[PDB]
Amino acid sequence: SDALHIRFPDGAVIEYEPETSALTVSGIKTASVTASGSVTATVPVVMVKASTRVTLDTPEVVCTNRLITGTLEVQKGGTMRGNIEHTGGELSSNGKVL
Amino acid sequence: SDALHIRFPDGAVIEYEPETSALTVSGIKTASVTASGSVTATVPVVMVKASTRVTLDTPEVVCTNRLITGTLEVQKGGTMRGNIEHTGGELSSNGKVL
Amino acid sequence: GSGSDALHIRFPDGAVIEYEPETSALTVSGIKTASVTASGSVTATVPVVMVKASTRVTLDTPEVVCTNRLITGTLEVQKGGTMRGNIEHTGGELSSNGKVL
Ligand SMILES: CCCCCCCCCCCCCCCCCCCC(=O)O[C@H](COC(=O)CCCCCCCCCCCCCC)COP(=O)(O)OCCN
Repeated sequence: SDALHIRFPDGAVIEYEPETSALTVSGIKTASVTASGSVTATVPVVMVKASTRVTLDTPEVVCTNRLITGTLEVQKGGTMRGNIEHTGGELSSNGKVL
Repeated sequence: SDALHIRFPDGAVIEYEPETSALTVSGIKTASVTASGSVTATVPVVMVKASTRVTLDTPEVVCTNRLITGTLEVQKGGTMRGNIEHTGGELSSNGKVL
Repeated sequence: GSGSDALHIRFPDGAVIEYEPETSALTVSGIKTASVTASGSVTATVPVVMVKASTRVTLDTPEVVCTNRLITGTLEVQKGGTMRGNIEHTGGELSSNGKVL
């Protein structure tokens, strides 16, 4: 083919717009992608806007460079290498400030 | 169009069901999206079930609120701001339990 | 048989949306933006997920949950947190409010 605009009876749309080179899927309830090898996205900016939660259910999540978070909870321990600088509050272990 | 059930000769299927508003992609080995600008997903729940690994290969991963993990490995240092509460084990640095 | 359908769309901007049954590869290329908007959930189930983003990946959500291990190059925690279990620091200095501990 050379065009893609599908509008479904529930109001969902799957479309590709060449004028702005924009692929859109909208108005759906669920999507599920099952693959036996890999799923890859290669693009400068990825935005995941999830009003409930993003779950990465995997043995390993790897962030290759920087990871920034508002708050952190580590449930079962870990390791830190390099310089770790804490500021702007109290660092405590088993109820004892350091 | 207004319907979608594509059944490929390798057993893969791409389909949309408007009564449940469900988009399904199944039976594939790999998927990839390559874009020059951005990829966005807007949905309350994002679920990634990756039996080997999820890699976020990027200068920066930003979690805008809370991040929860089982275990943590920081390879090249970092900064922590605010109150940091350690409990339920030993916090050690360069071999010494604080 | 398993099916006889095909998917190969080449658009005037050079984008391609196709499925290649020879390698079972679904490919979208040559686009500028993609967006998926859903009211319930999106699931991907696959051994390997690779997100190769030369600027940034933002997870704009109340909570990101990594069910097992999280590995990062550097870490920046902006507004506090909790760490449970054994935490081992090596290979540098852990400093709090200016004091090397
Ligand atoms: C935490 C972040 C990391 C994990 C989550 C993000 C992962 C990012 C990478 C995802 C890669 C999977 C998606 C591959 C491309 C799918 C879309 C191309 C296929 C396509 O448009 O086919 C049309 C039907 O719609 C379709 O086939 C629509 C299928 C859409 C599948 C994707 C559903 C959402 C899954 C989550 C990933 C989405 C990321 C954003 C793209 C064909 O139409 P036709 O044959 O009738 O045309 C003929 C004329 N009419």
